Amino acid sequence: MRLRISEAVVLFLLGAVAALIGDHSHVVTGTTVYHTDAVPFVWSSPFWFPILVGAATASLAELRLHLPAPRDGVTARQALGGVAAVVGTYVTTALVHAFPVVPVTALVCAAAAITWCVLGDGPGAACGVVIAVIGPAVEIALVQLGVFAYHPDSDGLFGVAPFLAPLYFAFGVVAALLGELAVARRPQL
Amino acid sequence: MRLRISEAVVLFLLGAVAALIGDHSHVVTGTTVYHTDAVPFVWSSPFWFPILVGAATASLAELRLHLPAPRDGVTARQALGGVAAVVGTYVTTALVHAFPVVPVTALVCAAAAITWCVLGDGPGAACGVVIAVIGPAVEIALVQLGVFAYHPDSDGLFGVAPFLAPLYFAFGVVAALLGELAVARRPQL
Amino acid sequence: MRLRISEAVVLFLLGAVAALIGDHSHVVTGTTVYHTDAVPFVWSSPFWFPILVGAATASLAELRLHLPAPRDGVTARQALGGVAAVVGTYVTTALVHAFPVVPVTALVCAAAAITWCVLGDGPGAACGVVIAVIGPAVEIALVQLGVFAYHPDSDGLFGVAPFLAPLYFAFGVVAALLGELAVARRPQL
Ligand SMILES: CCCCCCCCCCCCCC(=O)O[C@@H](CO)COC(=O)CCCCCCCCCCCCBr
Ligand SMILES: CCCCCCCCCCCCCC(=O)O[C@@H](CO)COC(=O)CCCCCCCCCCCCBr
Ligand SMILES: CCCCCCCCCCCCCC(=O)O[C@@H](CO)COC(=O)CCCCCCCCCCCCBr
Ligand SMILES: CCCCCCCCO[C@@H]1O[C@H](CO)[C@@H](O)[C@H](O)[C@H]1O
Ligand SMILES: CCCCCCCCO[C@@H]1O[C@H](CO)[C@@H](O)[C@H](O)[C@H]1O
Ligand SMILES: CCCCCCCCO[C@@H]1O[C@H](CO)[C@@H](O)[C@H](O)[C@H]1O
Ligand SMILES: CCCCCCCCCC
Ligand SMILES: CCCCCCCCCC
Ligand SMILES: CCCCCCCCCC
Ligand SMILES: CCCCCCCCCC
Ligand SMILES: CCCCCCCCCC
Ligand SMILES: CCCCCCCCCC
Ligand SMILES: CCCCCCCCCC
Ligand SMILES: CCCCCCCCCC
Ligand SMILES: CCCCCCCCCC
Ligand SMILES: CCCCCCCCCC
Ligand SMILES: CCCCCCCCCC
Ligand SMILES: CCCCCCCCCC
Ligand SMILES: CCCCCCCCCC
Ligand SMILES: CCCCCCCCCC
Ligand SMILES: CCCCCCCCCC
Repeated sequence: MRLRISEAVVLFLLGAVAALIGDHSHVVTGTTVYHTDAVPFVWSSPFWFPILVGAATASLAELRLHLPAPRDGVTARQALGGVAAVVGTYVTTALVHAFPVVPVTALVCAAAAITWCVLGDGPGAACGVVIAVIGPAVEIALVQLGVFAYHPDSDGLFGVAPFLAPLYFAFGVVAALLGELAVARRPQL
Repeated sequence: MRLRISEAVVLFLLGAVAALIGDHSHVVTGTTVYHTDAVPFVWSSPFWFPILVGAATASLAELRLHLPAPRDGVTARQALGGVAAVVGTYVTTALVHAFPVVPVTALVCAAAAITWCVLGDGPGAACGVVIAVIGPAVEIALVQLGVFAYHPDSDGLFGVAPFLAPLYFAFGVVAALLGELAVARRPQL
Repeated sequence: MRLRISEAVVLFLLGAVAALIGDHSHVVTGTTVYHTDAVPFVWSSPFWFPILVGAATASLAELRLHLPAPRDGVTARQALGGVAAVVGTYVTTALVHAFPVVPVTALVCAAAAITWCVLGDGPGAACGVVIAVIGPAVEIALVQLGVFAYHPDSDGLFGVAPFLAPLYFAFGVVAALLGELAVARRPQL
């Protein structure tokens, strides 16, 4: 792998912590409800939820490093900005989930687009597309399995929120950037 | 004209589509209600609404190209970012229209200002001023004519929402940028 | 002092006006209620509130100029952008104050972080930390004294809103930038 172990671990933990904050926001606003109770929870989430997102974070960062021309100019400042953007957008979906689907989804698309405009490149966008498909698909399957459910005003995409698509896209863009940063910030001559 | 026909057509369509999304958001949140019913509607809007905004988009882009020193460094990335900002702000007004007028209007002014800070120049700002006057004036006239109405908590500017002023301003700034892009993206040596 | 008197006065007034807008937003949304009535009010605020914030604005700008390496490239465009960001974030706290504390506080942290990412440096961040401690501490004392109170869904930090911490932080970052601008914009050869 191109990531060092320690790097993948930090990325995993960063993904996990951000996921717990965002998922807690969804639960406490009634954006989503879990139905699973036999599993251990971490905060408001089943233990495997932060593992999945943390794994996805390190995985997408790794993936970027196998795509052409990882950018060596990427900075901690840019990375902090992208994480903030993704977290900000995530918690915003909790706050507006009960509003009509068009302005809500459009708002999140706007945030995702601006995030890419400021920070993303072609391969970054590609990583975003990959998770923008896989993320919602996994959630649809879990909802279909009765593991959790979305609020009725927030379930238009086969039982899950349409905002998940631009939300995951922005996530993929930033995770890619994070992988670029992991290399770029290594000690230099 | 400085725009090519094909360019003006794309700008017109971009304006029209964004307008339909934003106007639908206003209707479905109860920000506005139409009273006209004898005209054909496109989605939630009278057919002439997207024509007006699309026309205004191409027109403002054209106008910029007659103002001093159109910037040749303008990119698709910048343009996508500005459109996202304008659409994001537009749908946000639908979401917050029922809140008190001061924080709502201030929020939209903030978005408009930041949009200009990131993307606009002097002539861009001038295009913004032009539509920030004309836009709301046209709406005031239409409301006065009983064509549509704003929500009572959102009609303080002679029957229309005070947020229309910074919203149109941001629109004018980005449309100007779009005209700069139309020239800048032409095939080069 | 490094600031000229006229500069400190403009900064003071800018701070005062922005504070009045933000504080009015808090009062009118029920984010906060004043209990003091024997003092003259300016708009929705006791007269000393805008004095305190204006004083804090000029003071933090001054403070930055005693910290290492004030940036001479700082522009009016950057400064307008930062003020807009701080005001936008301020009024947003009024709009979302009744929502659950985690997504609300996280949203404001995100705005503060992005603001620093775009505009701040090390000493700027330090100014932010200084007021992110002092601001909320002063408010806690005033609330303890019964001078005003926060909404029950917005008082988790010893009686004041946890969002005050990232809000003041962003304020400190931008005020620092404003002090840099005051020097940088002086007439040049
Ligand atoms: C090969 C590595 C493992 C691959 C696994 C790829 C799939 C990962 C994602 C889909 C999974 C999560 C399914 C899920 O349970 O989420 C649901 C449960 O109800 C949580 O409910 C929700 O409403 C929240 C949707 C989560 C949105 C995730 C966005 C990621 C942002 C956090 C990272 C920020 C750091 Br750049
Ligand atoms: C010479 C070219 C023709 C000039 C025409 C100039 C005037 C254009 C604008 C004012 C017109 C629209 C009047 C109108 O009907 O709007 C109302 C109807 O109730 C729609 O109601 C609303 O609450 C929405 C206000 C519309 C805000 C428009 C912002 C433009 C953003 C979309 C473009 C984004 C791409 Br950069
Ligand atoms: C040495 C110079 C004087 C130092 C004084 C330092 C302390 C300043 C700040 C803490 C003071 C204000 C205490 C206060 O009364 O505020 C309360 C009263 O209830 C107002 O209530 C609220 O809910 C609003 C909290 C105010 C948030 C202030 C953020 C500043 C943004 C405005 C400036 C933007 C320009 Br960069
Ligand atoms: C992208 C966010 C991850 C950044 C932190 C990764 C931590 C592991 O990264 C390690 O950091 C060490 C200390 O700087 C360096 O000496 C190593 O070269 C580097 O591999
Ligand atoms: C600003 C958004 C408009 C961009 C798309 C304009 C489409 C018409 O633009 C045309 O694009 C062609 C294909 O690239 C070029 O060959 C032409 O030079 C150009 O006029
Ligand atoms: C950071 C916001 C403050 C900017 C305005 C400060 C006004 C006082 O600033 C003064 O401006 C004069 C006119 O430009 C200059 O001639 C002086 O050199 C300058 O001190
Ligand atoms: C070059 C400075 C970049 C700052 C990052 C800001 C992130 C914004 C994401 C929406
Ligand atoms: C720029 C905004 C485009 C996204 C709007 C899509 C609406 C989703 C309908 C389900
Ligand atoms: C290569 C250019 C990719 C741009 C994608 C940004 C759009 C995201 C919207 C959800
Ligand atoms: C400031 C260092 C350059 C690295 C670029 C990363 C994001 C830019 C997107 C155009
Ligand atoms: C960009 C979001 C995509 C939304 C698609 C909705 C599909 C609905 C099928 C029932
Ligand atoms: C140089 C990169 C510019 C990115 C555009 C972002 C648009 C933000 C508008 C508020
Ligand atoms: C920077 C914010 C300035 C705009 C606030 C104006 C309030 C409108 C009152 C009708
Ligand atoms: C020439 C400078 C113009 C700056 C204008 C930006 C402010 C818009 C606020 C609604
Ligand atoms: C990156 C290409 C330069 C074009 C500038 C357009 C917006 C900048 C506003 C200062
Ligand atoms: C920036 C928004 C301007 C608002 C003006 C309000 C005028 C009210 C007249 C009845
Ligand atoms: C170099 C152009 C900087 C534009 C300032 C934007 C401010 C955003 C603060 C969140
Ligand atoms: C990036 C977001 C981190 C901030 C969340 C903190 C929550 C506050 C709980 C009182
Ligand atoms: C020296 C780097 C400082 C970065 C601080 C930005 C984080 C603010 C979050 C509330
Ligand atoms: C464009 C002039 C340079 C001044 C920099 C101020 C903010 C930058 C933060 C990295
Ligand atoms: C970043 C915000 C900090 C919040 C701290 C909450 C402390 C609660 C003590 C009762």
